[PDB]
Amino acid sequence: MNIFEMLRIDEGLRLKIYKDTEGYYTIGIGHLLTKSPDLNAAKSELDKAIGRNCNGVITKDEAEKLFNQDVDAAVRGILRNAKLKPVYDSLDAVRRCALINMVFQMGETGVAGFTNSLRMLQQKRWDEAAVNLAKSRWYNQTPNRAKRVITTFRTGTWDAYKNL
Repeated sequence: MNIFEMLRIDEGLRLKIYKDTEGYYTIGIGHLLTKSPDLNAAKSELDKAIGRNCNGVITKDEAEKLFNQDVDAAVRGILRNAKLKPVYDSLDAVRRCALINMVFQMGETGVAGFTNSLRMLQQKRWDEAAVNLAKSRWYNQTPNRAKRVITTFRTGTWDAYKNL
């Protein structure tokens, strides 16, 4: 298992514009298009992103391309972030994937907001951090996905995904 397969499980793949759990316009593998309510604003962002007139629909290849960009940008974002970088550097390979997953879902800023949890992960206090991460809107809104990520931080294995 790797970051790509993990995220593909959590986000799914959709070739037509859709609304995410929060009601936002998304496409492909969790690629947010706009927080704007206008389907038209979404279609425009889409065309801008792909470089063609898509009319709200993309191919598998296009979805995967966006996905590669998004994962890359998530990693680079962590590395450039003063709060995130040190945590990432301290983690083992599997746990690093769990942090990337959070950043992909909620943006750098949002994850950087989890001050206490980040501190616990850095200290390698697995059980304590899992308990603290669960006390969040994130967990209450998307509990199955959050649990999977949390188990990953807790155990340092891919068990939560070997099911799926």
